Amino acid sequence: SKVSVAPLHLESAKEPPLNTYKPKEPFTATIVSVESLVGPKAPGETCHIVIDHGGNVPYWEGQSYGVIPPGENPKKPGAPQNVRLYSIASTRYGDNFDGRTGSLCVRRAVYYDPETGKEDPSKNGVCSNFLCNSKPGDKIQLTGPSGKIMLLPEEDPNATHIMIATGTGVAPFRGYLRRMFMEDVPNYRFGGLAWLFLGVANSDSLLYDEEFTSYLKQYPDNFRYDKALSREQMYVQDKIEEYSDEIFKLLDGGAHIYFCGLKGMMPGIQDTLKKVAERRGESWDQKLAQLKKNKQWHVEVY
Ligand SMILES: Cc1cc2nc3c(=O)[nH]c(=O)nc-3n(C[C@H](O)[C@H](O)[C@H](O)COP(=O)(O)OP(=O)(O)OC[C@H]3O[C@@H](n4cnc5c(N)ncnc54)[C@H](O)[C@@H]3O)c2cc1C
Ligand code: NA
Repeated sequence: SKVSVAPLHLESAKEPPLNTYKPKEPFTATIVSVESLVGPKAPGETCHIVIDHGGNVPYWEGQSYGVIPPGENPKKPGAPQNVRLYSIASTRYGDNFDGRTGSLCVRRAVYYDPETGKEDPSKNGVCSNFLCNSKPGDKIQLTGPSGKIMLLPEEDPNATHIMIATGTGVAPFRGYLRRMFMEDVPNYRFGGLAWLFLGVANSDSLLYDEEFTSYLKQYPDNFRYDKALSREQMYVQDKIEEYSDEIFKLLDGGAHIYFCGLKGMMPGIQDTLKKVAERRGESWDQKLAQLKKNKQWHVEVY
């Protein structure tokens, strides 16, 4: 049942690519598809964008692409816009299983007057709206890839990976999980435990839910999946708390734990972890220092 992927030479590099393309000479990639991931009751749109890089901008799971949106830099006359980074949401083979495309999971940044709700196109986020407004055949200026914080540690194919996402923070984990479960990668046969926790606003805001639910049926002994709906139920930290003893035992046994999404997710998580630890009679500060020393703690928030 795993999906054949090509070309297998993408497994041969011993280090991830970094800064293959730079802002002064980006790679001009082409949009394959853009689709909304969310339903009518979601508070805003999050879209899935598939980009054809032609095999010219390969990457490893957990890396980011840069995108240079069109127009002048408003702060620097006659200069290009600054790069915006996006976590790649695909495996290195991409959604067409061919090594030619990568995907992004992009939240539209829209401004609303806090009193009146009135819009202002000069205040929306440039790159996120550029991307979600894109159509097949459109060109995008791609840079990178960049980043190493979120590379998947593969030395132990039986490791445990606890993945904590809010919103678009799911992106690297979609790539991890396809590599672990979906794709036929003969040199990486995952036999550990992957546990995804996802916090979103409501059921219509869920991202890739059918995919993750399918892994529960395909790999019941290797995958777990828990959701938190803040407006319906509940934050992701409340779900960690529900499983606190299991999680703390996995951490003590060597599990990796990952956090990705908007940085506002982290204070509540740190508060919860401190309280859980205290109830167990442990110091969260001591435990976190040990997790960081042991290279178990991975955070990419923005
Ligand atoms: C490592 C990394 C990974 C990331 N991964 C993702 C990802 O997977 N998905 C994702 O969606 N994002 C991700 N981001 C965030 C992304 O890089 C962008 O910051 C985000 O998309 C907003 O960029 P933008 O160009 O749309 O908005 P910008 O044009 O940069 O505007 C920034 C914000 O300012 C607001 N604003 C602009 N004008 C005003 C004004 N006058 N008054 C009030 N508000 C105003 C905009 O509405 C917006 O909210 C990631 C960031 C990092 C660093
Ligand atoms: Na949905």
